[PDB]
Amino acid sequence: SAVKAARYGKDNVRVYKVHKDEKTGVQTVYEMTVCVLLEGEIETSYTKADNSVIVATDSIKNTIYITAKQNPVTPPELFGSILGTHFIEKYNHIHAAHVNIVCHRWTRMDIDGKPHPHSFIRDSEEKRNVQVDVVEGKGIDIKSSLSGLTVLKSTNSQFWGFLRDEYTTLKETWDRILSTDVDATWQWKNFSGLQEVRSHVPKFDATWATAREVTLKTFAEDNSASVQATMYKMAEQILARQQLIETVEYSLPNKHYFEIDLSWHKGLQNTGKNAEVFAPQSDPNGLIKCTVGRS
Amino acid sequence: SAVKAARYGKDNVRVYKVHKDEKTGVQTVYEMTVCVLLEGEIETSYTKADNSVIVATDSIKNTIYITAKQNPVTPPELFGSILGTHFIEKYNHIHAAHVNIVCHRWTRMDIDGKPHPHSFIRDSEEKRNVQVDVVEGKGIDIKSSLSGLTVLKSTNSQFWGFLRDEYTTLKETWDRILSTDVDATWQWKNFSGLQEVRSHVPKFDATWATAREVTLKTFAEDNSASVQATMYKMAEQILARQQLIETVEYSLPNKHYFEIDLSWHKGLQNTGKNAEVFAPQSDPNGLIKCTVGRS
Amino acid sequence: SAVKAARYGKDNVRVYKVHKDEKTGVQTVYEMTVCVLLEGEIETSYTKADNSVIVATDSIKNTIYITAKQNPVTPPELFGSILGTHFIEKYNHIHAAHVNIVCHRWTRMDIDGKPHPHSFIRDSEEKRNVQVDVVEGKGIDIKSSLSGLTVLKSTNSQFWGFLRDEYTTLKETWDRILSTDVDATWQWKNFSGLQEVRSHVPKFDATWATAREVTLKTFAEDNSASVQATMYKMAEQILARQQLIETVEYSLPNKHYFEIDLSWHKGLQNTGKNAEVFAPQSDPNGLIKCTVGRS
Amino acid sequence: SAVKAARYGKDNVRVYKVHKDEKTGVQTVYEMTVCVLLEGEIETSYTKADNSVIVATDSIKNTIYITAKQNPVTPPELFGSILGTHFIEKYNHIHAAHVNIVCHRWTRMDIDGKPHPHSFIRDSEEKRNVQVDVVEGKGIDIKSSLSGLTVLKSTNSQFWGFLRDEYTTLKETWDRILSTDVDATWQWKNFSGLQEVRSHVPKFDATWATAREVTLKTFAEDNSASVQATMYKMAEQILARQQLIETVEYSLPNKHYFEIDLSWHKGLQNTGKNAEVFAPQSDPNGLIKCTVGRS
Ligand SMILES: O=c1[nH]c(=O)c2nn[nH]c2[nH]1
Ligand SMILES: O=c1[nH]c(=O)c2nn[nH]c2[nH]1
Ligand SMILES: O=c1[nH]c(=O)c2nn[nH]c2[nH]1
Ligand SMILES: O=c1[nH]c(=O)c2nn[nH]c2[nH]1
Ligand code: NA
Ligand code: NA
Ligand code: NA
Ligand code: NA
Repeated sequence: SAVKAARYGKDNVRVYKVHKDEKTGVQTVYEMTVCVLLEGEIETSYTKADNSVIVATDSIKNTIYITAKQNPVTPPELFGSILGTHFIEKYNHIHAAHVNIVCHRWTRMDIDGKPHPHSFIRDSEEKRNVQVDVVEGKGIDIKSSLSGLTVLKSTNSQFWGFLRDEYTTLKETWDRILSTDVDATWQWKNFSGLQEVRSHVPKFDATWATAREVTLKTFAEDNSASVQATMYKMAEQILARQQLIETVEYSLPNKHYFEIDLSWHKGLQNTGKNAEVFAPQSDPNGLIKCTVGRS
Repeated sequence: SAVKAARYGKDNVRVYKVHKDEKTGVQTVYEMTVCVLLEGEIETSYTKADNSVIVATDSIKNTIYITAKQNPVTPPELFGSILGTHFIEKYNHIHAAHVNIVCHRWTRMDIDGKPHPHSFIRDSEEKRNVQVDVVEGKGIDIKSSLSGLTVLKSTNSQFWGFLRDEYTTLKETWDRILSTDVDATWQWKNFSGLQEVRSHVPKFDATWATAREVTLKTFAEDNSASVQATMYKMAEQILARQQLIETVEYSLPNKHYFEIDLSWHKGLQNTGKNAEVFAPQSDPNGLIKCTVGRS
Repeated sequence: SAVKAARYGKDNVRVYKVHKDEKTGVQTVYEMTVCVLLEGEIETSYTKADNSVIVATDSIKNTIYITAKQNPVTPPELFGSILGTHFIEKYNHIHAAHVNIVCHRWTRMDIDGKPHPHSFIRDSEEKRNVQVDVVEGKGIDIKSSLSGLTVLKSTNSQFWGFLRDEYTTLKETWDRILSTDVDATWQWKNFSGLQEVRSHVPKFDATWATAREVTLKTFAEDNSASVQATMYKMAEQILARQQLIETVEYSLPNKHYFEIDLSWHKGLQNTGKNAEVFAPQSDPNGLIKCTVGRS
Repeated sequence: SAVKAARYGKDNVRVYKVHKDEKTGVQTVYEMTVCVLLEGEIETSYTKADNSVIVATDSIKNTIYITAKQNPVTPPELFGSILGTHFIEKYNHIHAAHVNIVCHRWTRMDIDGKPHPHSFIRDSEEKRNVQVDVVEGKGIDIKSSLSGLTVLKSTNSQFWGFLRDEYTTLKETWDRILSTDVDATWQWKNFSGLQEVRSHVPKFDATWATAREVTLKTFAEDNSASVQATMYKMAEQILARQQLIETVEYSLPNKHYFEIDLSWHKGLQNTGKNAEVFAPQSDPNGLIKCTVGRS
């Protein structure tokens, strides 16, 4: 037998950082969960019990805190790139670092219509994520994403004209509820190294904001023919607004809300035009994916 | 042996309702999870296999949907009171209904700075809940609550002057992070029946809003001496603003964020005044509770 | 306003302890999650910011580890009683301790049909729990429980003869699936203090084992007329086998598995006698509770 | 823009099937959660709102139940292969099916030392999974796995001789706790189609059993030099025992249990040789992966 692939590191490293503006007194907080996995010339730790090649996962944890102390942690694309580059430059035998960061929302509180200097609220479990792969000799690959954005529209969704055969019971519809949890990823063109990532720093937050805005607007305004057709519209727009993106991927559950026939009870009318009370279904759910790139 | 207490019913009943304003085209959605448990003269179902006394839990489920179809579902205090009263009036041998409702957030989307007629976002997993106990001959008891409100302040929290003995290692501090998930419950004075609950309908949303506002403002503005002292301030204010409330209960975890000493690494300064990077602790956590009533 | 009730302490304290038999080399592990909440003369911490009355929750955490170091951690009824008694005896102004312990399964591995001296498997998320309330002057109240015991029988469950009215759609049945997660609690007669708890030590594990055995046997062998009737049979037997128990409480979800009509597809027969494939329902679920005591 | 990749289908389809032996009266239950995603000539559903190419996800759900009604559901490798082949043969324009199945444990109860004909217990949340990719013209690729197997050994684990530099604080150790949740996957050689999968049917359960046995024995018996070295030993053995496997992949968290220094309290000795009480750490955790194939 032979080691065909190997990677190891530290997962679920929770990190908080505060920035204090001495002039204004305003404080800003960042909280993330970080995972770093390394690859390189480490096969002998598996095959020969040679621990000399192992940078201990505990040390990886220390390095994350030290790096957060000495560098900005925002945008996460930059922090992840710094963190990954560290490992491949510091250790001769480590040739790739894989850094995943999940950013948690701490949104500044408004009290009496003014932003509070040091108090924050978690408004939703929506996340902003990055995956950064730093590979010696092959630059920096960054996939940015948002996830956990849960939305619902109560009308202006349709689904008709699908294939019908002996396995089909679903009725065509011209008015249904559509609800999903959005997972959207945009993949950046490969960067040559940290200097290049640094040069594009302002684009990271801007492109996240654009992705979020396009998602919300398109969902709200499209008279949707299907989840497939609506998601494609979103992806198309994001690619149009940022030329440094190569592909956009969406993965969307179709979280079903079923009509409830109540006609058995006193002829009560609760279907079609008369539908008011629905039963949200926890499972199963549709799952629709697409990756859109440039012609 | 003897049956000392018994209750049975249906849990985890997910319900969605939409309201459509025909004049304006605006739609408003409500989504809840409902639990209804009944008590009464039902001992024989346990002791003698006498199912004749059982209103089937499946029927309870049907009744929830039917009741939602024929009545407003907001405020939840009113809906719960209608639902519970139904069971004790319909069935001679059922003498108490216990209704728990969890309300899920569907917040109307703003697109291009205007509120959208039919699109919604789940902004946070914060819930508004009610517990309604309808007891034949003893009126309607309602406990209203908010839960899952997660907040953090980065300074203006202290903790010093606590008891110190041979079990104590905690250092006194004049500046720490304070973060919690707020669970706040206000218990209404007993209501004589549905007519009385109906008479106070506007107070339900108003008091929820007040509880939320007082919680957020006090947390943000109190230079906190402890979780105990800050929570008492919140409870005191709520009782002052609504005379129909008898008690207010808060249950607050103290979600710890620990300093990380980095001095072992190149004398790096990250404690006390120099603390910037912290380690959020998943467990253990402090848990502090209090119930405040009137003198 | 006035403090009507208050309690505070440390939740989610994870503890592991190992015992090493030097003679045989056999090691035995225990893992628990502990919560300790105190009550007493502590109102001034809430009302006047008087921290002098506060035994810090961090100190409570230390005390749990120290107590585990110096005492047996099994049975949990004994450990909880020691832990709670500590607080009320050590601190003059603390008058009640509330100790909750969840015990996690670490079951010794059998390798090649022999028990391994130091390797363990988590066989299921079933828990053994205790709630111990130690109140100055009022002795020690102990509620023991098992939870998370998930079972299913594929036949020998019935449900017919329930009330039928205009809210009823459920068909009577003489053969259905029954599946539940068992939560069973037995409440001990009040103990005067630690000496008395110590005197009954062997009864704790024995009664847990009996409760578990009676639950499993009755579930498997009863041709069940309802969840109500079957659970009563369980409770009756436990009370008969241990005279130091005052009440037994069961709380049982009815986790529904629905028939799937497939007759629309090529007349395929999958209902009643021909039912083979079913759809497990995640929600809603029935919830049935009962507390049984002595005549 | 252009569609670069697309797949869609139904996730979280819960399925139960019962088998009844009429001769013996013995019943056997199977419960699974199934996900089916299709690929093929479906781009126009995204780009042109052409639903004619869509086999509705609701129909996919129906097909899963129908297929379960007419075929054995065990071993899951066979069921997944039947299910996937169905889609690529039935629909001209569908060219790949991706089937994921998670199998839930229902273990027959022993009552009074005899196996019960129709009662079952969920002994642990360990799963047996399959991923089956059926691609028109390219046969059937099957990855089988076990997951959620949680184990702990209290001694006979070491970790010393790792790299030490200015980022390192971890002390070398010759005796520590090792605990993990095992995720192990074995990838079968490509199969030409259903006939070939059918021919190897007995190997599927046998190889699952072997993987499980080798995992447990090696974990229990290896005086482990590291997680890396122990996992390699497991993978090597599995490959040796089944020639139709091409690679074995393990992904193992290192779930840390920390010593607790109690010397501050009355000189209490709880570290090194004297360590008895430990603090299980929920996060962070090491994460170690490896893929082993043939020379
Ligand atoms: O088994 C281990 N492998 C590792 O890579 C490691 N790093 N810290 N502790 C460790 N333990
Ligand atoms: O065992 C049962 N008890 C009940 O109360 C019930 N209601 N519907 N189905 C039921 N099954
Ligand atoms: O606000 C706090 N209250 C307490 O009771 C406590 N105990 N430790 N830290 C604490 N912080
Ligand atoms: O938007 C949808 N896309 C689909 O593929 C589908 N299948 N059933 N319902 C559906 N809705
Ligand atoms: Na390198
Ligand atoms: Na009544
Ligand atoms: Na006392
Ligand atoms: Na095909």
